[PDB]
Amino acid sequence: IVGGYTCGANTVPYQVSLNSGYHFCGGSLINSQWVVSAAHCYKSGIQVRLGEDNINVVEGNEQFISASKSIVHPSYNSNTLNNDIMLIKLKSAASLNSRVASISLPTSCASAGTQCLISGWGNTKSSGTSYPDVLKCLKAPILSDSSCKSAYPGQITSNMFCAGYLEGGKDSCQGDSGGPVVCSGKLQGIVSWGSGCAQKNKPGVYTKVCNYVSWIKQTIASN
Ligand SMILES: NC(=[NH2+])c1ccc2nc(C(=O)c3nc4ccc(C(N)=[NH2+])cc4[nH]3)[nH]c2c1
Ligand SMILES: [Ca+2]
Ligand SMILES: [Mg+2]
Ligand SMILES: [Zn+2]
Repeated sequence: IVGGYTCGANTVPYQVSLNSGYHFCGGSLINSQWVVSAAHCYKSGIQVRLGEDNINVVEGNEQFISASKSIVHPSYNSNTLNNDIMLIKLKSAASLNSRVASISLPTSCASAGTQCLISGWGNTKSSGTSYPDVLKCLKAPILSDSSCKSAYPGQITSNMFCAGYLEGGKDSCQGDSGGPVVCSGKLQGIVSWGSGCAQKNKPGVYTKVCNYVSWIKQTIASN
């Protein structure tokens, strides 16, 4: 997250860190047994870490649970990143408490202008590399699809939306991938891609979760 602030320990209780010997992507807990992340974060051998703040220090509120199954969207296209979403089932249900909680799926899509909260442990430098150990947060609004499409001609589909600032300075980045974009208490996006991080007229692009609620519900109830 570039140009953001330290969230505060466990102030984003649905944020998950996906680990394969190191943190490589974020995710969101949707219920005690399931996590939604991005399909471009797919890997075999994932351990989900809940209740994290510093990912290098066991501070006492963590739960490390291995994934039993991953399901990448049936129509995910790794070249265009269209339908960039994946579900991960936990081997054991997590214990929900103040520090570990799930986030609600949306009942409708959000409007351009809505302010959201994006979080993660990804890179914090636009022109450089600095990976933080504690969770960073960023408040950013959903942008109009026209400013999104003018920034990425022929690359945006109906399953994507842009959020951020066109002036640059604030954006999600590598390492934030798969993490949450929450607006009005609902998970509306998943960190997916962008051009570099925090560059002018290159906002971040997010998977439009309101388009996959039926697929999510149907898939977790049958697995
Ligand atoms: N398993 C891997 N090797 C891997 C995993 C995630 C990656 N992600 C990128 C990436 O290139 C990438 N992930 C991004 C997320 C947000 C933004 C943004 N500017 N908002 C830009 C991003 N670029 N390469 C990746 C490689
Ligand atoms: Ca920790
Ligand atoms: Mg994240
Ligand atoms: Zn990524």
